[PDB]
Amino acid sequence: ITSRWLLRMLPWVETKGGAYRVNRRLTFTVGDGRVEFVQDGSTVRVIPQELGELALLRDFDDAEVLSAIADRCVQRDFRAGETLVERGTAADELHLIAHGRIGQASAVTLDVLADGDRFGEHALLDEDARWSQTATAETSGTLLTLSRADFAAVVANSPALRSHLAAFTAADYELKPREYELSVAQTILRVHTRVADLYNGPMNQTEEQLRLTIEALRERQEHELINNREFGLLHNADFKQRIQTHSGPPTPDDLDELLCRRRGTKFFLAHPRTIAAMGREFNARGLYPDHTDLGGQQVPAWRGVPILPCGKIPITPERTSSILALRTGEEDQGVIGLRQTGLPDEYEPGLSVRFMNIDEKAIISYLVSTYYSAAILVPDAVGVLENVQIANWPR
Amino acid sequence: ITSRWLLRMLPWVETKGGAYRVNRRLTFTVGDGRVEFVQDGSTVRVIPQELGELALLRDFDDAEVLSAIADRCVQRDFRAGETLVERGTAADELHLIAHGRIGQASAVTLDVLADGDRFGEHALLDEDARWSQTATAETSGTLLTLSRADFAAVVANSPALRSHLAAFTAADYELKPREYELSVAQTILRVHTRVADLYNGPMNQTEEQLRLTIEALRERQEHELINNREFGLLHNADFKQRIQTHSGPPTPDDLDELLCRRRGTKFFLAHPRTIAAMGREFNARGLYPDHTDLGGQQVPAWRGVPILPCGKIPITPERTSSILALRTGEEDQGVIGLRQTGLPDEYEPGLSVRFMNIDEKAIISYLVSTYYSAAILVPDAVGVLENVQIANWPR
Amino acid sequence: ITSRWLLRMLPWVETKGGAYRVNRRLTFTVGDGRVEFVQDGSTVRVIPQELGELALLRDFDDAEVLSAIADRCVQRDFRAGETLVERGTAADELHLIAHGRIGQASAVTLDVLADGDRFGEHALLDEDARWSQTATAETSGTLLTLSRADFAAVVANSPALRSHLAAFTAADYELKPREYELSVAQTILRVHTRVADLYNGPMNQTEEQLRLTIEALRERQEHELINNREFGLLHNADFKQRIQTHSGPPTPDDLDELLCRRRGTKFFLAHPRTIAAMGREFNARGLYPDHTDLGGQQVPAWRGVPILPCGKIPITPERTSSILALRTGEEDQGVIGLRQTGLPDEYEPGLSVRFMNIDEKAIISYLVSTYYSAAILVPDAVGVLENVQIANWPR
Ligand SMILES: [Ca+2]
Ligand SMILES: [Ca+2]
Ligand SMILES: [Ca+2]
Repeated sequence: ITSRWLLRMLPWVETKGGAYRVNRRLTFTVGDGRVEFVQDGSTVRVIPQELGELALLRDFDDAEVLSAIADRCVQRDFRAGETLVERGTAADELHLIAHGRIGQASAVTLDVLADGDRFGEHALLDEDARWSQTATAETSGTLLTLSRADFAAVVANSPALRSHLAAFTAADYELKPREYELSVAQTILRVHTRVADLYNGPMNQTEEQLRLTIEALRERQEHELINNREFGLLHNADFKQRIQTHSGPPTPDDLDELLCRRRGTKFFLAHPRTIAAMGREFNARGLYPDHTDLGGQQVPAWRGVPILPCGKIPITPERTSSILALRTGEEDQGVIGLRQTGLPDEYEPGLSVRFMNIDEKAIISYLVSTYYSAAILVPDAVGVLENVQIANWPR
Repeated sequence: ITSRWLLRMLPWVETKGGAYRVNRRLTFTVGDGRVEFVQDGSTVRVIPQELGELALLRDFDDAEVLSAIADRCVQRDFRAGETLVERGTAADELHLIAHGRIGQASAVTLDVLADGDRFGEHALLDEDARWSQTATAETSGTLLTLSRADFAAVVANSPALRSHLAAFTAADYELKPREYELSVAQTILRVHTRVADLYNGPMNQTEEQLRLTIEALRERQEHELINNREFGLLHNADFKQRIQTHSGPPTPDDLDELLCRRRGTKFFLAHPRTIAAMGREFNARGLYPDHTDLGGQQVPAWRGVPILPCGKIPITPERTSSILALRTGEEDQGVIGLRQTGLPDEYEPGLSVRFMNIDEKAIISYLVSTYYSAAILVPDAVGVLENVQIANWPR
Repeated sequence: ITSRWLLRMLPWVETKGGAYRVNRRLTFTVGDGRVEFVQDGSTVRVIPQELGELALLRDFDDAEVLSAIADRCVQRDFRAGETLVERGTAADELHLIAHGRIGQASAVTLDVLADGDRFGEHALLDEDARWSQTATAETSGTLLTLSRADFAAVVANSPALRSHLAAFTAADYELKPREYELSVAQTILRVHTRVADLYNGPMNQTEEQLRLTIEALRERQEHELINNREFGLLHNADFKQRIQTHSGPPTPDDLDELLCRRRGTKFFLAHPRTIAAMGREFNARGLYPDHTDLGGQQVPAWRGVPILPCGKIPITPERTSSILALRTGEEDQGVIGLRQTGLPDEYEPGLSVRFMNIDEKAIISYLVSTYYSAAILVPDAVGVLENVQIANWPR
């Protein structure tokens, strides 16, 4: 029953056969100290060529072997404040950081590793390796793990790798298409036969129940478009596009930085609590931003970019939310809504209601279905500002 | 997916109420040493008047008693090489041969009994009777059995029979209509709702699955028309029309004999292996038969009668098949296809596809049904050449 | 300059994007003593489920493990008369026969293994295994090999396989699409500038050279359609459809058998020497087959099926050829010719001639290109009669 801004702002394109294909270019250079990954929503995997940045694997350029080694790592997720390794415990895993920041405290907090960093190199070769620093995850993120035993097995598999390891001991174009499959929001509406036979003259309680069902389906559509793992702007956004606040509250400097990272930003999406926090920051700074009109409707904006409320963005127990800056379009590579119309029996252009059966208890069943998905044409189309403290007040 | 010659050659007539009636005349004369039977597909029963050929029942002409005695016999089937009775074992059954040939070897192979023969007469009267010959079934067939105890019970039932038996101890017209009931080929097609909602623009996978279902139904129709027991040309063919090969391979003399037994033969039906064997025999004899055109299609023929391949004719493990010679028509008494059109919801003139229900798992069910049967107006419309050796090669 | 029957008889269909897709159903049942394979032209691979017919692998039904084991076998080809294994040599390989016949002579010729047979079971488990029979390949064919070491490695990889092996020691539907890529026949025509400037009034020697080039390209097209390994009727034909002659000369019984295996055969393709041998056999048998008219052209035929000469079918040094029986069509699943028209610069509907450059020596270069391929919709569309002795004369 709430306002659905993402549904009415994202353009909808018609897929054929319930599938879509997006061609991805992944530019990456070796030697720069950062490992680049391939991300498919929430599932991530290291680029096989990038894997060569590791010294113990430098100058090895057999595509088969690198691909196998890349395939044998395991993805793990860590929450804020969770301890991953502890000082004193023997080291047996190589950790490649894909997202988040992790502060390492030695026996003296050395520094904080971030996206593209590695720790655990020496643990791979010798069995005497011991963790001398404690890594505490300051921010939630992902991390790839390469076990010593698996790499040893791969070494015992390829003779070329043995010889290269024994000898050492003494812009790249990568095309890989991404396939999007239409997800379904489905439900069963059970209407008693009496309610369909009698209550049908001045208003249809069947039609009113169907409208309520459609509204619930649309709310689920928005919640999935925001929070789903395979597709979904919160999770299926490039790791480089996700920024951290300088101080924690959503100061206007953070909004300027969020607008810096991409061209032609269309709008901001944030929780209403987050919008209140941004307004508090604006009042503290003493500036009054203008409001712009979209569709004959006035809306708060920053630098002319409208800020739209979305209640489906989660609020963490620590009262920290996130802000999304995103451009929409097909001619300009942005975010599109994949949706198939022309269904066999449409109550609405995107909907399909079909009579299922009548039970022995005289209850008619209807199947209400809609098919939807989201596509991001280029990586630099959605930026996310994370860990935004929304419970800060002037003191 | 194979060619269906029987479906496209048999004329189809429309039955009313799903039933058909065929009037049968069964001419039979007494005293000629052969017992005539009434055959309804695979179920056979002795004519009550013919039962009088037995000496111990000669001159008894009470219709009630003869009908009762005829009703109290049991039909049994025997395969090739199976031993039915053994020398030394006491005789307690009267056996009337309805089909097949059985060679009797005494203590010296006496002869071979055939259709209409009887053995076990004396076993009926006295209890001292003992089998002095071993009957080995050279060919598969049927056989009626009259037990001594049942006949004794019938004797103890009718006073007239007692007096006639005590005294002895010191062209007929029979009309009996045959009723044909339409059989059904039915199936359930389960199509997922997603496959019906999305995959429907450039080609319908629902329609393609329906076409595959229809093809499977047609294949089952042919297999039943050939091999079914109630109706079906292989089994519902007159015992006099079934011939045995003189040598075992399908020599052209056998085809001439098969064409001799009936007037206006329409075509031959045989397995493709059988057609290859016939071609081998033709090449061995040195004659090259002509080919005739039906429906603008050239086809091998013998004496101008086309020979059509049918893969539904079974091949026995001994590599022996059968050939069918049959005439089709309604104005000329032959073989007709009973089929009812004008169904409530027809995808095809003979078909009926109806939506059944949608399951809780969002699977749509369709019921695909067709109604069919076969009728043989006169006994001399289908002839069968049996035990045709199809694995014979020149040496 | 010769007659090109295959070019003018095969229907040509237009592919989109230079690629075609054929959906294959591979029905196979386990326990019947024959292993079924998947064939892609000349490359063959064992079905993973069929691999379970081996006792030492019976009841193991892990799809991953079976797929891995199937992937780790090696395909080998053997010619007629070549010895593969010898008596006395230690056994270290499991051999699965995919095509051809191999006679095994023990210390006494035991028998002849054929397609779907296996020999070398016990060699897999123990290292004491020794070949006690000599296998001589009577006919050319293929053979899959499974080494003992590879299977042992797979066992050491999967814990489930170890447990199943330790315990033992104490119709299936498989869909897999086939992709056809258009092959190219290309050439460069070098015409001197003087020949293009002067010899152009009454006849164009440039155009005459182009016609000769086109004829050579068409001859190469036919030779590839017949003899190519990836596609090509001689090699890309089902192993079950390939038959062996009963005696060696192409007797009419062999032609009858070749017509038996498939429905609606369109024509025969054979070398003119093979056609002469068939005519000699016909004269010896004393039968004179009729001739039929296609396209207003009379042609020899057998059972009404025209026999077309093709000089591109190889003749072996032993003077043995092969005969092809094949049906053509798209509505009836047969053999189609994949070809793309509408090229950017067409001299002919299927051709493309493009000016390349003019050399410093004043020689104009032209690029003449054509794109073609062959598709076989169903396995039972091409049958091959092999090892046909064509040098047999009456004596
Ligand atoms: Ca790099
Ligand atoms: Ca009689
Ligand atoms: Ca099998």
